[PDB]
Amino acid sequence: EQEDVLAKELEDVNKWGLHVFRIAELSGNRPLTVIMHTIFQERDLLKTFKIPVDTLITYLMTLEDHYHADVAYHNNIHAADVVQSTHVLLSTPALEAVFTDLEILAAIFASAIHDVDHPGVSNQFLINTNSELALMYNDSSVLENHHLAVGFKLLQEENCDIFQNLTKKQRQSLRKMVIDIVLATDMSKHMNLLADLKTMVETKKVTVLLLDNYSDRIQVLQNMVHCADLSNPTKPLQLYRQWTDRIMEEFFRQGDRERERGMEISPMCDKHNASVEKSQVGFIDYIVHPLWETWADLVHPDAQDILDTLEDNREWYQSTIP
Ligand SMILES: CCn1nc(-c2ccccc2)c(C(C)=O)c(Nc2ccc(C(=O)O)cc2)c1=O
Ligand SMILES: [Mg+2]
Ligand SMILES: [Zn+2]
Repeated sequence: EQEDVLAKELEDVNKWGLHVFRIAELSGNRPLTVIMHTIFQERDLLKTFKIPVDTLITYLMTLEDHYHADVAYHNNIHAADVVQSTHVLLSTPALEAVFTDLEILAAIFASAIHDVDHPGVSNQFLINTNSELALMYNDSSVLENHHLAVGFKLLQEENCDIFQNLTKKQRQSLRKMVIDIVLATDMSKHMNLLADLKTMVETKKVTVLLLDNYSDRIQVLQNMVHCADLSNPTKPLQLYRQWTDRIMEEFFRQGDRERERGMEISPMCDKHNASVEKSQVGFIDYIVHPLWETWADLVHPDAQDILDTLEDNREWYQSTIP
């Protein structure tokens, strides 16, 4: 009877503001797994890419296992969330039939792994602490590079290769795409990504959106997953505040070590100069709203509803200030 109620909630997989935490619990902490499975089913991807179902579950389960249950934000639930968000984003009327099946798969898949094996501290933290990871990747997109490496390496476990029936050309192309996307989730590439998104809205054409070259398509996709990645101030409030509590719990833990090692405690990593609300408003006025406002223009007027809520949410966090 608890698979019934989970089935009931999964009917919302096409809606923005899906109850993803309820889904987490109602599935035995298998949100990324059930949610990926429902999306592939809904989009017919198993049939299109001849992915055996046995193979699909194994893989998602192993992937999901490689999210850390003990980091509050960058876990399987967040992974589940971005995935589902990108999926809805994919479906916006203004993108109808712009993207191939294989382009679609990359964006969903990449969303699925974009933070796999995240340790719960930031790139900058890992660079500062001369960490084993940061030494590996020469201080450059340290974590993103990592999530990709892990996401790809898992395909190699017994009965995990969900790409086995793609052609060689298909595999090359999807590998590149997934790499180009996950790497674009590095928060220091934000300003440049967005500036590029702004030129594209500046010189866009319609028919529905028109793009005739890899580099225009991959950009849109990268920004789409960036949006999904940075999509939680745009969900209904009860959801977004839980996400805040969480990332904040993760940061405070970082700064407990940042203050412990004795570096200068990051900005907004100090549980004693917590300005949580002030920091969402700022995060929205300078990062999230500029971003979404822009995406909403590319797909005018499909994202209108998402942008409204965003502004209801901000106007709420502000109400909590003085
Ligand atoms: C709950 C919503 N929220 N809030 C903040 C936010 C928090 C405090 C101050 C300023 C911003 C952040 C941040 C810090 O950027 C969110 N997401 C992130 C995305 C990417 C990275 C990254 O290291 O690559 C980190 C976090 C976020 O989801
Ligand atoms: Mg990330
Ligand atoms: Zn993320």
